[PDB]
Amino acid sequence: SKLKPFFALVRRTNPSYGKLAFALALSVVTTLVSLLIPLLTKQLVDGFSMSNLSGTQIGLIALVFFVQAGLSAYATYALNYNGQKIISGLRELLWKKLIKLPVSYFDTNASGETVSRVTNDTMVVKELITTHISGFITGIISVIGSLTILFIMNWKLTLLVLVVVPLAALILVPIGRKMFSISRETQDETARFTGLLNQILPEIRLVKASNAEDVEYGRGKMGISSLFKLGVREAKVQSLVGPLISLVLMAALVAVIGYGGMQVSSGELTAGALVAFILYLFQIIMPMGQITTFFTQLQKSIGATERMIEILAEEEEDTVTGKQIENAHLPIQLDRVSFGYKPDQLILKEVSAVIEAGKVTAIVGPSGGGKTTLFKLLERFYSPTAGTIRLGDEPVDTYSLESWREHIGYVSQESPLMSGTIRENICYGLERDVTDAEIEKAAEMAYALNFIKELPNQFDTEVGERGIMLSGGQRQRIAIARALLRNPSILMLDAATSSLDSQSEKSVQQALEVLMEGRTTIVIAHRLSTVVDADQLLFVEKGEITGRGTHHELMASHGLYRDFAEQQLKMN
Amino acid sequence: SKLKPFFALVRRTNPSYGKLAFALALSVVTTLVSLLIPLLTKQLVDGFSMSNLSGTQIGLIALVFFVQAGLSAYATYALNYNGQKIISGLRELLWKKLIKLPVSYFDTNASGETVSRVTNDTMVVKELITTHISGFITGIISVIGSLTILFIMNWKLTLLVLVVVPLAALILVPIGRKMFSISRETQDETARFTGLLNQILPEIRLVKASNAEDVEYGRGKMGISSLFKLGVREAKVQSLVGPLISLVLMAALVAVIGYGGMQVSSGELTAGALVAFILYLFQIIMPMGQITTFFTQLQKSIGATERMIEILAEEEEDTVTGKQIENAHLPIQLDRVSFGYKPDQLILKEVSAVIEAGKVTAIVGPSGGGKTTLFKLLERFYSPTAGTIRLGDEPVDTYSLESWREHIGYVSQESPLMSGTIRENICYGLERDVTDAEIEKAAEMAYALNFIKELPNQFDTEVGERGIMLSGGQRQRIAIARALLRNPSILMLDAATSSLDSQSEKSVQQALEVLMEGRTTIVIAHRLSTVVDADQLLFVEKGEITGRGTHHELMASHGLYRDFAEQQLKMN
Ligand SMILES: CCNc1cc2oc3c/c(=[NH+]\CC)c(C)cc-3c(-c3ccccc3C(=O)OCC)c2cc1C
Ligand SMILES: CCNc1cc2oc3c/c(=[NH+]\CC)c(C)cc-3c(-c3ccccc3C(=O)OCC)c2cc1C
Repeated sequence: SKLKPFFALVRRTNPSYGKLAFALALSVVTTLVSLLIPLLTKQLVDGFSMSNLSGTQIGLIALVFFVQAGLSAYATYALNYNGQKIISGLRELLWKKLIKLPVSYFDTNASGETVSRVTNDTMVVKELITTHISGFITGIISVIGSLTILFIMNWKLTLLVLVVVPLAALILVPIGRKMFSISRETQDETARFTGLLNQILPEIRLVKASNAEDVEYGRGKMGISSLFKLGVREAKVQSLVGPLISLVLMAALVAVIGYGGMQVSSGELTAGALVAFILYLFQIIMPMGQITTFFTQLQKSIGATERMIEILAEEEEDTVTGKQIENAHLPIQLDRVSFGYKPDQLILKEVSAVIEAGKVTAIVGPSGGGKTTLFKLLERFYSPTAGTIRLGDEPVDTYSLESWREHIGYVSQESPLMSGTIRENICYGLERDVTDAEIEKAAEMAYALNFIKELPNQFDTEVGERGIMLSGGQRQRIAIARALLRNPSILMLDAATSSLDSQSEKSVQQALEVLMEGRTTIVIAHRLSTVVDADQLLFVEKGEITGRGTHHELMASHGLYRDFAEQQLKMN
Repeated sequence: SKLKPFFALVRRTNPSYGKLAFALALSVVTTLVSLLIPLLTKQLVDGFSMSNLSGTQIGLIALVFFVQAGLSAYATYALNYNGQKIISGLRELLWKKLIKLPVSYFDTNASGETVSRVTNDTMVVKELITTHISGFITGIISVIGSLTILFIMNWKLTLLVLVVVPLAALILVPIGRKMFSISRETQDETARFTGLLNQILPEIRLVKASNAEDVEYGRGKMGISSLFKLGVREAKVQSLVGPLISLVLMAALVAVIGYGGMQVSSGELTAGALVAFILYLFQIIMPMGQITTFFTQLQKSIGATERMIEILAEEEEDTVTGKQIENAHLPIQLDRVSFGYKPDQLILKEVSAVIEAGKVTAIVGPSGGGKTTLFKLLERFYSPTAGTIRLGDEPVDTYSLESWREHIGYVSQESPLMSGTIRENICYGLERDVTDAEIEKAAEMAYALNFIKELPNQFDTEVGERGIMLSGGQRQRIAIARALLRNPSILMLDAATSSLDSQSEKSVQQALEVLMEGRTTIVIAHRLSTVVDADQLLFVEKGEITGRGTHHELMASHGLYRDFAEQQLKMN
């Protein structure tokens, strides 16, 4: 069950799989030749001892084996590179699916966290696929072969005591656990004392007023004395362990080395044998813990793998957006409409409205954000849970999500910017038309970007790594230029009367209206200052609509009932 | 030399000198004995080796020296215990004066920092005194003696190559540095890629509106391909270093072991000499990093010492207060009051006020540099600098703060239940009389204390762990009970009345005012339903009282500009 989804998504980066069949095999010989490296080492060492100034043939074969082992270690670069290619392909597919995935996923699952999950969970899978698989294979092969060559290397002479040495060292483990437990006790008491002081200290005011200094100091003294009387036991245990570990670690070593010297070395063990023995020890003890590291990394990477496959299993926007082409220029009306994050838990309910072409329209409702979902519905972002959008025969579903979107267009208010790419930032949402110079006509039709025409002279200047350093007016001018360059004129603007103290807004108001005059557009606002200009208003409630009429009757009934009271709170 | 300032606070508690001398003498004994241990190990090993029936005397001497070394390592407990004692003394003195410090220390130096210093700067001094001093001494002694006995035990032959091997590690080290640098490059590129696409993604709204996600995928592709093309260089350089470092290590080990083999095979170096050699090798290689850790920990801890000695300065607050006793039931005046943290940094300008002996008095005005600081200045938390508090011939400025606080009571809006049982919470300010079963006798009339006065346990209630077992609004009743038990005289209450909706405030106010029927009180009462019972008011304009008079006509005169509308707004 573990490896099935893992391979199911790894196979997506298919074409390099055969390469693995090389590298893994190139790994295996790397291990197997490794298994024989100490042996030749022996044949080299005793080669000097038995035959001083040894012959050329054994030297040549030793050299060719060494270069073979080194070149195989280099060829492990092939494994690492294949892993890197797999990771890059996986992450590229992940990014593609994430970008073209429904925005519906984003607002509910902490996109500022999935952003880091991509990189972290890809790095863990990288670590699984690059060195941990080879690590486990080489570890099992190394331990088995090393133990076998050890058996061959002595008639059950020093391996038995060698293996018994950890059996004797088992005595060390309970004392280490006792150390860990009492150290945790010290940490807990330190935390308790720190918490006691942190709690009792800001009350210095009260305790001083009460003139109860002595009781305060007594509580502190009790705490500190408790800490001291626990640290004393810490010291006792440490003093007892010190010799009890150092002596055993020295005794095991002296026992093994003395038994090797006196007995075995007298009759059987050559120096070239002992060097290969040490090499085998250093080659067996080193990779052994790597199997446990492999197991835990494999578990974690399997979890990351489930996360990734969950991410990829969510694609729907592609076939949805590739639909009938349109030409827009039709008034927009909503019949009974409902919406919610869940099919039966609804944020919007039983709402309907009408918006004639050319007439500017605005939306006002509760400050909690109820109007937001309706706005997103008007610009056809979330598919309506229930209801229909009035058009000619209401075909709103069959239209492409690029086409209708690009004819209707979009602009925003609440500080979207990009850093040091001003002209390309203008060209950001453009259809593929480079428009090298003619965009100047847009730059002058902005009616406010003219004031900032010095920046087009630099044409690229950077204001900050995150872009926000350019003031809100600059971004508003850039946005209105974008809107001009997108379509002749169709617009919706967000959060018009929710910030900027109405001042800079008005400074760019002069820029926008004279360009959007006599054109269908929708505006989101919380205050009446700009919406009462010439605009048809829609009064919204908690997931409900009641306001109908253009300005005056809607005011005199609902504003007199609701909107006047709330807008009087925003006078200051 | 900084050691004299360090010992100046170290010697502030001084029972440790004799135990220090004993412990360090035992420590140097441990060092010398451990230095001579490997010779005894050699003698024991050789006696087991050269003779099959090693005499009981040699083994007995080995055992007795082993027991001596173990017992001396045990005696290092004396050093550790002495260190714990000196730490406890240091921390106890630090607390004893810290709790005595003026409030002006705490309102400027924060609460959490101080306690963090108390724990961490003490722990580092413990690490300095307990282990690291002995560590450095034993390290230098061990390295010198081990090198000497390496010179003498074996000829220069083995030692020269043994030391040249680290000189051969000059081949290893720069490539490790190259690894570290390129790995840091990989980390930086990962951070850059994460930051770029983290900036990109939340604009999903705008880009999907612009349906230009193709450019987005292009940017993602460029970034991801850059990361891949740097990771490939990472992998290449890693695969180059691997075999090189492995080969150098194998060569060093094979060279040293082979040379030893010819030595044994040829003659000076005996097996016991070899085990002594190995033991010395480990014994010298352990503390070489320990001395560096000593140096860095000492460098860190000197700053701790400076912080500690900085703490041990300002004991004046509760030392200057042992002056004079008084009855203190007289009306009070304030003259020429213009105060602040520093003469340059003024928080108040020249003001004067009068408060009577039997009626209610409150202070009202803006928060910023207003009511609050004058309230603290009246409660003697901040010492007088240029103004006078008149209780006669300015006697309060010369009277004891103990007496003044004995004749005063303090209750607060925050009302935090201090740690401990409700018994000590109620009798906190009056430890001088035990009041076993008469604490409650004067608390019944409290119209809101009765809500908890039926408590069956009636004493077992405590803070728990954060003070939530009884409500903060209930802690108001506990505090008023404390006040009625303690103070038969003048009282102050702190209350940001434009907070907590005041719904329960009257529910407790109805009690506190009634039980203070004839006691002078000063309160923060800027809200409407609290100035009503305030009688005389003190109106702050900006760090200044611009009017002194009775409740109603005073707000009538002061609301000609601001008070009326502001207070009608506050009640919302
Ligand atoms: C037998 C060969 N193996 C060892 C021999 C050792 O001898 C040591 C002698 C010393 N001089 C005598 C005072 C001191 C100061 C520390 C020693 C340490 C040591 C150093 C730092 C931290 C812990 C220890 C440690 O584990 O020591 C055990 C008490 C040590 C460690 C090992 C592995
Ligand atoms: C083919 C299986 N995979 C490996 C096999 C390895 O074999 C090694 C043998 C050695 N001697 C025998 C001649 C030495 C000295 C280092 C070795 C390293 C090694 C090299 C540099 C840094 C750390 C290590 C390392 O693994 O040490 C971890 C403690 C090593 C590393 C890997 C991945």
